[PDB]
Amino acid sequence: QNLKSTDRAVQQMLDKAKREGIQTVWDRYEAMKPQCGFGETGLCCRHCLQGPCRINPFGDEPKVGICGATAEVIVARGLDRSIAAGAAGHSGHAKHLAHTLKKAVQGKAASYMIKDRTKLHSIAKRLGIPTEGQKDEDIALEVAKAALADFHEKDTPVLWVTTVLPPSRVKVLSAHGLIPAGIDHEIAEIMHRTSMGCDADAQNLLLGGLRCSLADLAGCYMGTDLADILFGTPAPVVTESNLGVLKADAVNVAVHGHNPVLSDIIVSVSKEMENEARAAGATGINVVGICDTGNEVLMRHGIPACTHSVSQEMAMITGALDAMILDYQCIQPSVATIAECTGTTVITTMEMSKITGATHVNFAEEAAVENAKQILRLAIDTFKRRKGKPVEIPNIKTKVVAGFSTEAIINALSKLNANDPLKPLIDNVVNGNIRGVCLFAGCNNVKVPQDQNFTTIARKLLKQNVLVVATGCGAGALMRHGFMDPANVDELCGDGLKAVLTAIGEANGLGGPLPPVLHMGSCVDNSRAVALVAALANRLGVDLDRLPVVASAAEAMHEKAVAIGTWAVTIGLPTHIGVLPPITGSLPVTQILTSSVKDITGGYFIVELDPETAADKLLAAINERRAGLGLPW
Amino acid sequence: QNLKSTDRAVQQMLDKAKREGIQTVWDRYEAMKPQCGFGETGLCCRHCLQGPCRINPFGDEPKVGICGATAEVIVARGLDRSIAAGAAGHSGHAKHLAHTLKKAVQGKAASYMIKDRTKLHSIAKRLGIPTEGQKDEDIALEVAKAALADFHEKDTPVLWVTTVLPPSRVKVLSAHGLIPAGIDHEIAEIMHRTSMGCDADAQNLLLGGLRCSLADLAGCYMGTDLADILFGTPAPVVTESNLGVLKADAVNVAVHGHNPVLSDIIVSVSKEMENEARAAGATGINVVGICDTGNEVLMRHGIPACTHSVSQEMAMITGALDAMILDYQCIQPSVATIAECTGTTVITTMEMSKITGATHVNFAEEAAVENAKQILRLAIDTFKRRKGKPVEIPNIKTKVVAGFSTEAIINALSKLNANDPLKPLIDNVVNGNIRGVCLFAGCNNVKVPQDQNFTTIARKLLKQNVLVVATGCGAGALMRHGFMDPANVDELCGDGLKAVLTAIGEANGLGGPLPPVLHMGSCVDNSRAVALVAALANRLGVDLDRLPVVASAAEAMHEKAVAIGTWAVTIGLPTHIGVLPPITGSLPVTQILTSSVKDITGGYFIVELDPETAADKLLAAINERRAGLGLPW
Ligand code: SF4
Ligand code: SF4
Ligand code: SF4
Ligand code: SF4
Ligand code: FES
Ligand code: FES
Repeated sequence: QNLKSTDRAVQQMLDKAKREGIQTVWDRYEAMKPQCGFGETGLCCRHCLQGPCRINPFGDEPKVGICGATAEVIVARGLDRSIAAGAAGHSGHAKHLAHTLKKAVQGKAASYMIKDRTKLHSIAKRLGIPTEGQKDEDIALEVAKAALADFHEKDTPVLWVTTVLPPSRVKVLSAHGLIPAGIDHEIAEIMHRTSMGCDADAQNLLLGGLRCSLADLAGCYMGTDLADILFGTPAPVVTESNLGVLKADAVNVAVHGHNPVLSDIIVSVSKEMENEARAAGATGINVVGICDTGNEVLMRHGIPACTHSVSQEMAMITGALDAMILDYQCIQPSVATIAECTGTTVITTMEMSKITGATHVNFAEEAAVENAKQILRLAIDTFKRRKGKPVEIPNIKTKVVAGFSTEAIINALSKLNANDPLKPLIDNVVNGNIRGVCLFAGCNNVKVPQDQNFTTIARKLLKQNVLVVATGCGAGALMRHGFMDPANVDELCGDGLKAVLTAIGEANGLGGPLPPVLHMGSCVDNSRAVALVAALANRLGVDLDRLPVVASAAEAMHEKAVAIGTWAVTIGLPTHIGVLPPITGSLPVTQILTSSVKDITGGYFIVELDPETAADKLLAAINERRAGLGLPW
Repeated sequence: QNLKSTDRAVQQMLDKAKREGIQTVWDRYEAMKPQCGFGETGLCCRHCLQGPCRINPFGDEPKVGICGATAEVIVARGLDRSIAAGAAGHSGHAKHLAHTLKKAVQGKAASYMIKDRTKLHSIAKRLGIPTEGQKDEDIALEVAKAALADFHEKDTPVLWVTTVLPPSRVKVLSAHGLIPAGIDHEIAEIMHRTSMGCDADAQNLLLGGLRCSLADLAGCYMGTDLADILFGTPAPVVTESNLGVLKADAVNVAVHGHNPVLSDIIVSVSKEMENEARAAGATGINVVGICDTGNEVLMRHGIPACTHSVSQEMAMITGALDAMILDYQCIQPSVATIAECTGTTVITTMEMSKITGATHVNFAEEAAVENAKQILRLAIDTFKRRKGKPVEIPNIKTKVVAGFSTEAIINALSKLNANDPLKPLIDNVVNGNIRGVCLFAGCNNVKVPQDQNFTTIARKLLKQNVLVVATGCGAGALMRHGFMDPANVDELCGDGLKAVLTAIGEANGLGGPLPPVLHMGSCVDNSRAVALVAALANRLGVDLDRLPVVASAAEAMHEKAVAIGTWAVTIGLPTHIGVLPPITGSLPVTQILTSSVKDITGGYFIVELDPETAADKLLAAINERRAGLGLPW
């Protein structure tokens, strides 16, 4: 089982699933091997009904698509569509929060409100919305309207790109025609240009892809901004992770998916219904997180994280998961089938994200609290049905310190320098105590033993004094293996990094260091890392492609992860991906994405499936940036 | 060669290509066989990097996607993305015309103007834009702004859906949640809901697809509306089609793609540069059409149609094609390679549609006439380079009567009844002289001997007194085989249909009948057929699903054709498709699309690859509608 997952709680549940004859994601993977090499290399096209077309990576015919589409066109078009689909997911998330804020401040959804006025005003100021002498609800209405306006063409470009990056970077991107005109506009234009008989030049196609990836960045940043207004900007928090946070005697309710509009209300209402759960025989309601909705409520409320990503079915296999409340994205639809075996009540809530065999509850912002109670009562009913059923919850959990929004990091740093809080970080980059910064992002992937790349790479970087930040299931992987427990600083961190984490931690009244890895939140909260990196660039007077900052999507899976990787490259970062994207069938496209794009944006992809090799390559990328600044390394 | 194309001019050029060693679309098809059956059935998914996933149509594992996606989810998600891509192509076309009109009336593009004020005012009235006492340029500005507004969410739904269908049909669609909220909004929501871990219920997925297909309908109707304002509403016209319209002694310039913003200016400017072409040794400039841009200038200017779709390379093989001026969509990228062999100058003009090895000319509305001259001079230069080269132009062409916009058809009918012009058509439906109406639409497809399904099906329907209208490459197929020549009415038409075409033709001062098939224009001009059918419904007091009207995408290829077929079903029409769409891997999805959707929208797909069988099925569908109205059949 350790070839499937390095998580020991997951290994225990894989044995239980095998005993009980419950098919898992890993079983369905094994049943799929060997996978189609045309698809794995990207040399397959189904963009019209003359297909499917494929191209042999090597050898004889077929060499070209039926319409004349070359390998480099086919690969570029497929990649572009994956970027657009990722952008659409982050677009939809942000759009649904923008409508939630608009409803809140127009008096249409009283369960929602402006919880962070400070953030609201700073966003309004960044966008040029006047605040002085205005009511909050009117400022927020203007912010929500500006968010919705970024989805379409208007007299300005996408402001959640142009107002969040340094002017020098916007200038570079503008010179190459890469600034998005509208978020959904770019998604549609990708789908158009990649349809049959349209764009057929790899470089032109890929520039469109870079531009659409910035539409994805805008959706991420908009999503974080609006979620923080509505639900609070995260601050440091301490909780736990892994399956051991389930409690046999409680109603265990997992929030799963991505959008907190739903999950954040569940958290509040669950506290109300504690007595009603005790009436049913439970100790209370135990809300736990799966995937990124779980990260959202972990970051804001300290809700413990149950599991992530590839191992999500394992929470159910314990027998103790009474409900799984879903919104959208990264939900294995197998959960609806597995629930028949495990007793779990799987509940969908979004009109455009239903699963055959799952109970659907039509959530509406206008009735959020009512819907939450309907949902939690189904969960209580399910708990009662397992009175006296044995469960097997692995007694495995880790301590997780998290909540490191960029505002939190700046505040923590300000304890070392009150009016120049970035300077202490830059000082230690310059003197070598911090070699650089690495953002771990993205998913787990059944092709990679779960968490293996994240932890292998992270260990090597931390020993080399790299400051490591993480989001999404990269944060999930690191938290479930102790990387967010400050007790592990001595073991994991080089001396210089330990010194820095210790100084900051002690200066914030903690008696101990910051954790080895800083949890910056969900996948949309990769935007928080952008905010931090752009602020560092501005403080140093350079563009992002001169900073010793890298990213690693070490076990990427979702189209969203491809979009995030592509905009990391586009804003100037060396960007590792630890799974093969479907590009290796075209050497010209691979060359553009791993080399020549350097001369456009300064970033570049690092495709490397061996994690020890990937870490050496990330260190070389960091150290090249150090040398470019004239620093020792 | 007659197994590849039933067009004798195409057969002649296939022999020339074979002699000269020039690879064609049919050669690349043969090199691709046998094609992947997982893709052909729709049982392949590449929506995340855990894939590719495939499902055996029958037999043993794999039975399910790695994430748990069933066959019916995989098939529905792939179909939805094809609909969204089609919508994006028609979206982009309409959007680029909306920007062209806005620029024209804001004084920014003087080569463009309001050519049809009548149409402008009728559109403004349909949309509720006030006209009385307003300047045309201000009315048009409001129309252009309303067009752009339909791409995003606002306080109204998509008006180019809700104002173009009868209220009863809008009510049916609204009750099922199928009215689009915004064109690019729906495209993005499709890409979101079909991404990994989101929508996983076939019925829910397919309802999203129906809704996105209405976004496509809106793009089509908007495109026709704006093109008519800018370039004139078509009226009856007589010209010719097939390769014989090329002239060895002229500068032969093909306009190819879809958007007339470009091609319509080429047509005007080409007339200016006649003397400049004679200076170079030519008789003049001979503009000819390929694909739908060719239909646009055929319908409005009588520009002869050279070829269509699958056979586009053959125009080049003659050796006489001096230039091919491209915008976007349905352009085989092979043309850029073939030009090295044939001497043709292939010119791209749109930023998002480039082809490696083709000359790019950055067309801008603001400089349209300048760009046109730059482009036509490259063509003249190319003509000079083939002084004394032998060419082989097949001496094959047909006479084409076309220009049957819905306004034209109504006007023609008004010669038989001035204040009730639809009544004479309905009278002859009722008395049986017209059995019903069939719209042929869509592409050719290399899998089907070119034109074979269109002509086989059309012959059977015409003998059964069906009124046949056609658009796109369905019109192209029928025109190249004589179906738009009134000389062929006696041979092709049943007695009742002949009587009706003759009465209308003679009453319009023609001495002869209308042609056997009425050419209603380009693929976006399928919207014209909707206008006609909706007017018939309104005049009869019934919804479209009670009318004896059917559609046939008899040789479908492009994602746009899938979108058109799906919205034909959604507005209530029995809709034949003569190529296999990638649905047969899921019986539940096939059952929904060919049967149970009847109970939602009243329309349904008819999947039938045998054209004689398809014609019998279309006749049965028509006759069922007749019986439902209590008519004999
Ligand atoms: S777009 Fe070209 S390569 Fe793709 S399926 Fe169609 S013919 Fe084949
Ligand atoms: S990291 Fe990937 S699997 Fe995890 S929640 Fe984000 S997109 Fe989904
Ligand atoms: S979305 Fe599911 S079925 Fe599709 S490639 Fe990913 S794991 Fe396979
Ligand atoms: S009918 Fe098809 S091939 Fe022809 S121009 Fe329209 S979408 Fe293209
Ligand atoms: S041939 Fe396998 S992914 Fe298309
Ligand atoms: S396995 Fe051939 S289309 Fe994917």
